[PDB]
Amino acid sequence: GVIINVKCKISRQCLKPCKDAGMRFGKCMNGKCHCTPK
Repeated sequence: GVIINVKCKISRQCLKPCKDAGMRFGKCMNGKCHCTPK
């Protein structure tokens, strides 16, 4: 999946730009934003 090395203080901060790009999921994991494609 498309994992971004952005500090996920919260999953919503990752998912917002991810689902807008084409990531149906966006979960904060180990410090990275795990954005699974739409």
